[PDB]
Amino acid sequence: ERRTFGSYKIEEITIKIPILDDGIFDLINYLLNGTHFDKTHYDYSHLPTLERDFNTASNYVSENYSIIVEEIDLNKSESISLKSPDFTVVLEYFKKVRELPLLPIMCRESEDSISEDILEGEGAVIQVLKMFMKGFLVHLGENPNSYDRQLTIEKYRPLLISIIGYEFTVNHIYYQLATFDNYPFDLLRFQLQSLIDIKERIEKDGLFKVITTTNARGQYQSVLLRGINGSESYLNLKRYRKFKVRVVGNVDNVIKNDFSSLKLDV
Amino acid sequence: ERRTFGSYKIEEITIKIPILDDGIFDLINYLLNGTHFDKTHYDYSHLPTLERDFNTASNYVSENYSIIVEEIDLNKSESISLKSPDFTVVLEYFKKVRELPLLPIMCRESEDSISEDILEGEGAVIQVLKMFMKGFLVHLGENPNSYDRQLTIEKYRPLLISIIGYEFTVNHIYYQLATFDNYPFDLLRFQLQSLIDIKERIEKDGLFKVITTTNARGQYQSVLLRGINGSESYLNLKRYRKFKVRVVGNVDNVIKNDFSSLKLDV
Amino acid sequence: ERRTFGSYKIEEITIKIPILDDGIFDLINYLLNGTHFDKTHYDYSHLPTLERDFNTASNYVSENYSIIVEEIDLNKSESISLKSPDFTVVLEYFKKVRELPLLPIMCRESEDSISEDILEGEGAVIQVLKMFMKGFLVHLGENPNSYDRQLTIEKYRPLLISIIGYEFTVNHIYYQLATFDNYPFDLLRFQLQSLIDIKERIEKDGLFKVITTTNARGQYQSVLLRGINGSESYLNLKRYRKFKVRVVGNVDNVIKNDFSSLKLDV
Amino acid sequence: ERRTFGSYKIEEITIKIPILDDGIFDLINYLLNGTHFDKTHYDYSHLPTLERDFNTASNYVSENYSIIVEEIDLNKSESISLKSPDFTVVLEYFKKVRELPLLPIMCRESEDSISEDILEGEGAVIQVLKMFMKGFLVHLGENPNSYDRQLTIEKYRPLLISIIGYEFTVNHIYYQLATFDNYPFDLLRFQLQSLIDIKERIEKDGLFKVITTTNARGQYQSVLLRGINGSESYLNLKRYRKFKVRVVGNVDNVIKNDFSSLKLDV
Repeated sequence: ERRTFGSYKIEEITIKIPILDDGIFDLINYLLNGTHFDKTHYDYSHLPTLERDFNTASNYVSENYSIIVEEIDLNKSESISLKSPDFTVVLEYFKKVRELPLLPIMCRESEDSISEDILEGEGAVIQVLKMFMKGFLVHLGENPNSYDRQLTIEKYRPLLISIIGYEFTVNHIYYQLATFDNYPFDLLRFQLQSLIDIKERIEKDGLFKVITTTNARGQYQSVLLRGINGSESYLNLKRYRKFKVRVVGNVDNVIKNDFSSLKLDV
Repeated sequence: ERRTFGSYKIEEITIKIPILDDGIFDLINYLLNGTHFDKTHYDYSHLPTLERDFNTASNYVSENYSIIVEEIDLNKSESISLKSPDFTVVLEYFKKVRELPLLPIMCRESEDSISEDILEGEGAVIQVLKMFMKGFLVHLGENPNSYDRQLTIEKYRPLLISIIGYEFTVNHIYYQLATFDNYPFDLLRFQLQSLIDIKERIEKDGLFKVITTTNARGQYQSVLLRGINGSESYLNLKRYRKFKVRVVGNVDNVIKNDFSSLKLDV
Repeated sequence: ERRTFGSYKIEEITIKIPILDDGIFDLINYLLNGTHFDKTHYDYSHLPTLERDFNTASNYVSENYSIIVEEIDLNKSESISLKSPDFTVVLEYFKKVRELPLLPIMCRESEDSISEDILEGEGAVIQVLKMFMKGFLVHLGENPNSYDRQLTIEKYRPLLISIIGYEFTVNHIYYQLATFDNYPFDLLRFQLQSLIDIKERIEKDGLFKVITTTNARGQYQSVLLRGINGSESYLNLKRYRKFKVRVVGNVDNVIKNDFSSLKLDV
Repeated sequence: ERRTFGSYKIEEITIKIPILDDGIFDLINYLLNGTHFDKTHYDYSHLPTLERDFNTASNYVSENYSIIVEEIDLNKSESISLKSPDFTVVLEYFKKVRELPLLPIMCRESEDSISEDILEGEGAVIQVLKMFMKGFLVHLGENPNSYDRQLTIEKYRPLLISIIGYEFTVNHIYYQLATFDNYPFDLLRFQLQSLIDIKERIEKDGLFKVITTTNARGQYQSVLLRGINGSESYLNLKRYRKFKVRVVGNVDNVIKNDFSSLKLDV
């Protein structure tokens, strides 16, 4: 049941709306367990250390997830969610509700205080997700679709955000890619090339803005990304699911048969 | 937009029930206009005179349909329907309701009184539909499906009925095929072979029974086919439709592009 | 209130749909108590040791059921259910929810470690159910019905599965019988004979497949039987009930009377 | 599709209420057409001239019905209804509403003015219906039912009324039978014998009463029968229908087969 890495899938519904399969839910869940690429749902020549870095990040995410797995009840669905710009995962577990900030880059006054092995773990993680996005876009170019003009990249925004955030906290392409989550596929397929210009000054002084609302019952902090267009965007949650693939097998071994052989009457 | 002759198609719906595309509605409609196989929605080596007999029958059905087309109003949907055993088509036309018995074989006391050219027209028609069913079943054998165990032949019953009716009014396979409209596909795919045994006596004395109910508002005649199992079946209407294929085109000319070529950052 | 062994019954409902009576719910319940054939709801000449093996299996199932009966509360309906391929029963009990795997054949690394008396108990059980199915099919042949073309064998699939599973873990007929749970009655009545052909190679390497879905809240294992058609099928639950027969007695002793005897006026 | 004369049938419905089939709707409809007993839905030794008188009455009713059939439109369901004590039938006919008093005995000041052939026609009719009721009751005695205690004779009241009306206008049994339309079947089956006593005086002075209500929009006449109990009853309409028997045939010719003959594995 393998599939190419960085993939997407397209599903039909009608009473003919299409929907996208992410390639995200599975990646997160695999990273939870430290599963290695060999025993994964996933021809990667131009992907150096794809399994190598992949498994390193799998391991790193595995212990990090275990860090909060310890407190979890045995008894206490799965609706994983992500938040920009520290790129935090969100989980729940019921009887029959926590988070973990995988890549906190908002504020880190421990540049040398944080050990270098941990730093390498994050660097592997970000490399994995970045070239993951690269594979996703090359896959986009590979096999187009009727519905290429029907949906947008909007899912993948925060990952690009984390990309450029690290880049500045160590580009134009990934930046402007993030700039328009509403941007459509076949568009990129046509004009991926010249998307280059703000030039220096709106990002020399912080890539993003932070504003907190004193809602008198809490302090709703919020991040406002800044785009090459010279604009801003609210960062927002996007809870995920994963479609429950049904249990159908395959015709694979069915014995096809001839009919002229049978003495059909005429 | 060609397709193989005698074809079927499989469509998914969910809130994953499959549905069948007949290869019947289109055939009837084509036969209405006398359209020739060249300009039809349809690799036919083992199908002798397929286009030849096909177009002969197209012509014959075209005039026959015109016989009642004349009375039709300009102004006065399409929900074509069929009745066994004289294999009659049923039409309607509204402002914004008739029939024609294509192959009346119940009673014909004009064996030589009916002209031989008309007889040849019907013989071409029945040959066309018979080898049509042959193509349908060979197509069944060709490409199986997950859903081969989910539906039955029930649509095609009356055609087989007409087949054997002509045969007797000039076999075991087509007969027993008709005998169980509820019969499933992949079943036939497995045990098409030995379906041979009633032996002579229930069909020497008429293949079918006729019973009329004096409903005091009419005389509902009805035909009761007799099957190799030694049983009977009510013959019933089955109104047809045809799914309205949407207007989507194709990725056909889309320019796929490379990505390692673009100076992606890493 | 006796009935023939391996029986079935047919019931009408309308606002004229028929329904089947299994001969399964009762068999299971009888086997629960170790009840002997004499004091059962059940002319068995061709059924050697029918009561003998029947009562042996009744005893074996009785202790096996008692094995989990012990934990049951006094206070804590009946909706018995079965699962292939280890052929497990499923029970519940409420105040006003367990199982037992009668014939676990999926994995048994105790071929000589399991005592021979237990093995004989299972062998008696499987013999009982197998010739039970034999009686069911001979009964099918005996008295046909209007509705023989209206339903399928689908209920009895897992039992046949267990049959062939034991056979391989010690045939074509019972195998192919299982292969199409959707297979219709009067069909079998006609073509029971030649249903023989995969030939060796798809079953030399395991009769079935096992696939588990890591649903992130559990590990849904599932079994995928392989059929002579060269295909697969999901194994599925089928919860049972039993119709509550009403309390009507009989005209049995009613005194029929003459009327010409009474001095009717004319 | 024959059945015994004067018959009844019992049908089940549940969400196990039984319903009765009359043997009345059919009799009326047959009498409408003058159909003869040979070509009717109907072992009559104790029924002298059953077909003879039956066909005489069939003829008489046929012309009488034709008397009003003449005015009927071609275009202008069937819900035949009956009224005591002149025992009048009630019909309707729509595009997609009359009556006829078969046996007017309320007032006839033409005792010799009415021709004797017409009189013989009515006498045949009344004999037919009377011994019809006789057959119905002997059939009741013949085959009892679980539901014999669930319904009453109420349908057949007016016919008995006409019987005794003629008798007086030329008994105890048929009289008292009519007296309690609510009377139950198996009751009669037990105590048919001694139902004999008003003695002369309430019927010497008219068997019935007539009362008309001047409803200021019409004159609703009504008849009030008098019973051996010394009581009265309103005479009332009872519109009829007839259940639409479905089109199912028969297993009649099905080939039952052996199973020990087939080389079943064990």
